[PDB]
Amino acid sequence: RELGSNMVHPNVICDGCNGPVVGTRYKCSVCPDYDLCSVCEGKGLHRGHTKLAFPSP
Ligand SMILES: [Zn+2]
Ligand SMILES: [Zn+2]
Repeated sequence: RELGSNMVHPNVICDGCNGPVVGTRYKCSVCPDYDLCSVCEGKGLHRGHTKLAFPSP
């Protein structure tokens, strides 16, 4: 796998773990305001809605 981005996405909070979103941001494409950090996405949270991957802010 290619070494991903590693920047903080400012003013984005992970709805999974309430942490910062560092690296890729996974924004749900169905929910109006739902995001996962790559750690929570990796854990399989919010499975059932397609998310969009934003590597960088
Ligand atoms: Zn998280
Ligand atoms: Zn959703």
